[PDB]
Order: sequence, then structure tokens, then C-alpha cells
Amino acid sequence: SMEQVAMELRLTELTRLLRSVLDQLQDKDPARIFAQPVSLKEVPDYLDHIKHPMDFATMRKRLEAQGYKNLHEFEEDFDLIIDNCMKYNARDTVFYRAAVRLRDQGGVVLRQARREVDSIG
Repeated sequence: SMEQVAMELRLTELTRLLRSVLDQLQDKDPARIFAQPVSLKEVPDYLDHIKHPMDFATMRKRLEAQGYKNLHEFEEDFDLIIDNCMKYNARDTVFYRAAVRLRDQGGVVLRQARREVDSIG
């Protein structure tokens, strides 16, 4: 149908906007602490601590499969990145501190993204 196509064009444009949002959030992580999945070879107990691991490469795979239906789903995954880190790592660590800074800096980007998603529909 023509409606299914219209729908698919919206999803494609949402994917376009989320790609730009993901790029902006990932620039707030210049140390690349959140770039890839925590290695289960190097942290063999990780899944005993963290039940839903997340990282920027995993988000990008979902993104490029047009797997985010709305901004809320995308934000859920960004929040997992931050919240997993803040639980696994203690307050006095470079990892925890990197998450705090990512959360704080990403807030600005996500504030305007929400406005853009509502605005453009």
C-alpha cells in the first residue's frame, strides 16, 4: 500500500535523525569507554551483575536495521549504557565518572531531539 510506504519513509527519516543523535552522543565519549560490548572473555562474571548489556556498536546495529520505532526505545538503550556502568563500577573509577559525564552531556542532545521528533512528527 501507499500508507505502508509513507510509514516506511517516516521510519527512515527517524532513523536518519537517530543516526545524527547517536553520532553526537558518541562524541561525548572520547575515550571510547562505551564503544563496544563489555568483553565476556575479560569480565567473565559480567552477566551475573548486568542483565541487559548495551553499548554504542550494539545500538548502531539496531539503528541500521531500522530497529528503533520511536525515540523512547533509543533512549532506553542509551540509558542502559549509563546505568549498567554506574552499577558495575564504583564511584571512584574512570568508568563511572565517564558515564556521569556522558549522561550530563547527552541530556542536552536528547532534549532537542525530542523537540525535533515531535516537531517534524
